Amino acid sequence: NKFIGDDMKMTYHMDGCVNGHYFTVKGEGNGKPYEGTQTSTFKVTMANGGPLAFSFDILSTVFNRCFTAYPTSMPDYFKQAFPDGMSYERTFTYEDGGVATASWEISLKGNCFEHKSTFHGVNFPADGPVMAKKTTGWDPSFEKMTVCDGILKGDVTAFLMLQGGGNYRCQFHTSYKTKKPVTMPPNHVVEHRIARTDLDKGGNSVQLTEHAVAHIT
Amino acid sequence: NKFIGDDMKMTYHMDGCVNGHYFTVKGEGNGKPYEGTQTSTFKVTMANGGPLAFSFDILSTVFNRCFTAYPTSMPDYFKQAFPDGMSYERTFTYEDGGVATASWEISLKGNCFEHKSTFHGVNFPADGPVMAKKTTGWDPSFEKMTVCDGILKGDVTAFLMLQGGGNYRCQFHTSYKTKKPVTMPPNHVVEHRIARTDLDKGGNSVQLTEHAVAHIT
Amino acid sequence: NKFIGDDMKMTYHMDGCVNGHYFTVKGEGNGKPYEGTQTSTFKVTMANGGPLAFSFDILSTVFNRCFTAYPTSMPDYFKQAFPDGMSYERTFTYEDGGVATASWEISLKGNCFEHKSTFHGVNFPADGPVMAKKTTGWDPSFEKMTVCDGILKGDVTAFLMLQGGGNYRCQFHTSYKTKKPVTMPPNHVVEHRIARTDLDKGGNSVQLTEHAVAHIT
Amino acid sequence: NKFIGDDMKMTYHMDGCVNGHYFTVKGEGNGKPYEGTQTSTFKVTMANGGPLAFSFDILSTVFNRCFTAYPTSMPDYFKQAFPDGMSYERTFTYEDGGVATASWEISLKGNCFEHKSTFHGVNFPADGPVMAKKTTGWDPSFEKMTVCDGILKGDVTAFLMLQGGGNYRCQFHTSYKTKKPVTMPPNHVVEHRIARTDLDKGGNSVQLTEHAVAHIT
Repeated sequence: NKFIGDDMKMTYHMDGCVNGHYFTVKGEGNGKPYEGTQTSTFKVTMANGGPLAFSFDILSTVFNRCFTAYPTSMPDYFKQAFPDGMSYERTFTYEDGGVATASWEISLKGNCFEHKSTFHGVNFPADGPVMAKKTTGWDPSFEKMTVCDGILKGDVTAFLMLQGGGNYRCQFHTSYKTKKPVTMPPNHVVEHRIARTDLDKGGNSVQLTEHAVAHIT
Repeated sequence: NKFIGDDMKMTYHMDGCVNGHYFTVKGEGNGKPYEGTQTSTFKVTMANGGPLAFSFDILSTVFNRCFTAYPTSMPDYFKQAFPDGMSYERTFTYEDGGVATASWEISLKGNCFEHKSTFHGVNFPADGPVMAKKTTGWDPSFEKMTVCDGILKGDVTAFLMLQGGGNYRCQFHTSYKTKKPVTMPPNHVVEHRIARTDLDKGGNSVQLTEHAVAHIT
Repeated sequence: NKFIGDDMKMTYHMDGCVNGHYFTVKGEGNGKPYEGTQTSTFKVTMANGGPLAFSFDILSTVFNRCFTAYPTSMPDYFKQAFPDGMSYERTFTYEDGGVATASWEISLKGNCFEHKSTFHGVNFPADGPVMAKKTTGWDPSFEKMTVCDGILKGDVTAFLMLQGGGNYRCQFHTSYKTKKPVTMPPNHVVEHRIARTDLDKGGNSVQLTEHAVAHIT
Repeated sequence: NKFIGDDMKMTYHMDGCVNGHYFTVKGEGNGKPYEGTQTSTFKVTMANGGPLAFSFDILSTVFNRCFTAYPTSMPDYFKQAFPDGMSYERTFTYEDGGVATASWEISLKGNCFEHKSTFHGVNFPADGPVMAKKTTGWDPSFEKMTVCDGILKGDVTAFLMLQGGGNYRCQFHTSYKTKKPVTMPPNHVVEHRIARTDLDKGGNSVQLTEHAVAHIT
């Protein structure tokens, strides 16, 4: 895909609401699509000012499968989708009753990916790890990719690691949709590593890095 | 509660996104809080103009427990919450993988309830009853109300009725939060009846009526 | 149904396994089918002798919808099923990860119902309310009955009450199957009250009483 | 572990019930614990004689993590558990409402593993892929292993492949328990490949082969 280059840039805008707390997020990043790597910086602004009111890890995976190392031969559902574009829809089902839904659209112009997202979380326990900001990051995961009714689906039982060492389970279910039809891949898996680093005391300024590789299974 | 009168008015504003379709909804209604009844009219405006793109029934229950007939003696968690206000958070888990989260805030001034909500739905099958607008309304339900960690929770296995007569299951889980502490009720049940009537071909203009009664169990 | 009389007797046999603990249960009871009431006594024998190793409340609802007061006119799916017989299948999804599946068969001879069941529970936390025997009984419930693919289904979000006053959620999903076709009822609800009383220190000897009424909704 | 040799034998006995159909299974196999491979042959006998009444794939994963290639250094939770023994508990949550629970115990004598299991399935749609025997086998999976409350847990979103090419989702949740404490492993993943081959028309005689490797993640 001549449209996707070796080095790309990214810009992000998110509108969200978590447990009734409204916020917006702005971000910028750079990545190497073929290498499967990317790093970006974000700034969260709570509607009522103030420090980030919940764990940023619930938002991290919302902030682009084009950044996945695929074997050259294998149909790359994500890279093939550009320049037309793609949309994503993800359900996050947490083990303690919190649930979040997120949907986003990605467009491309030149070397720049514009990512516009909406995030909504509800029912997180007021003293749980999300609202109390007790998480440290996601454990490395293996997301199963399958085709269903013409679109690619991703499923993974993810684990958010906690400050003292324990874990908190979250089932992810995602629909990856292309604007135009592309050659479909066979079922496969995407291995991920994502790291979150707070840049300020409040957690409002944060950096994220993801490494992802696709494996023929 | 002198603040809640025999006849009240309502005004609504919703910002939402379903399967990537953005929309806003405006509405107005009237109700009898002590009788447990209310009727309102809504207008949905799709971001891209055009007929309503999905079943309005997924939004109906988002558009106020003050409209519940409670036995005079029983603590009325909802009526007691005013004038301070209340917030609601609901998870809708559909049997076909669609999930929606909704959160809203209700405030009161005089005889007027202002209801401001956010709705987000994802993963609904493109040919399922929601996206294909094949539903007719919710079957009468019995929502169990229980207290958990200081707030009232509502749980119900709801069924959306379909055009040909079949049913489509949806589990509802809701947190009912008050701005200030109120006397808590014992576990109980709220029986509901809700009717949706389209006023235009597109389904963009719709009327809703709900009847609800609380039963000591 | 001349086959179902005003006063009936019951006999029970259960083979089960919970968290690897094998056990069998024997029981006897009496009830008034038209009144919707019944009381029975059980004896649990653990494969390894010893006191009952888990909360009997997980088994209680397994130990007959013929004991439901139905309005004379309404199709009684359960009473109509005899003398041919019925089979039941129930999934219990607990909020802490424990899950139990149960299936049973009921036959009738004269005034006697023979109930033969199988129960299997797994993944209950070793220190949770089930394994630590911290429950007191089920809160009164409203089970929604719907027809799906030719059989009657029952759905309810049940709550097991705990020793200190809290609650523990369990979603029940049941298929009610008849040996021969019967006239189907419209969707409705069955209201229940079930009480468990230990007769010995170990909880191995226990009495259960259920009251159930069907409501046209 | 001197107790686990390069070549081992296996014998199996299962008592089960699926949608009210009782059956028993007997089996024998051979495997290479360190290589992560094993092959066994089974014979299912339905209580009422007759061909196997449901997809054998729901039982396959019930029929031993000692057969996993682990890097020599990494704590092998499963091999360390012998000679004392281990017990397993697994919840299978199918996307169409069917649910199965299974629990089993494995003991060792000499080169022989004895595996005794109980299987119970309910609520599978009468015309679904399980009851209609429309499955072909499990897609290759990546099971996440995490430690929780002192025992190892396995989680995976598995997919059962169907005769025409489609897929059927099943979430697996398993507790792996040792009879005595062992050194715990860090969170990791087990990659699996399992193949089922019918040896008779009815599917009552079947062979299974599994290859599994643990990856440090």
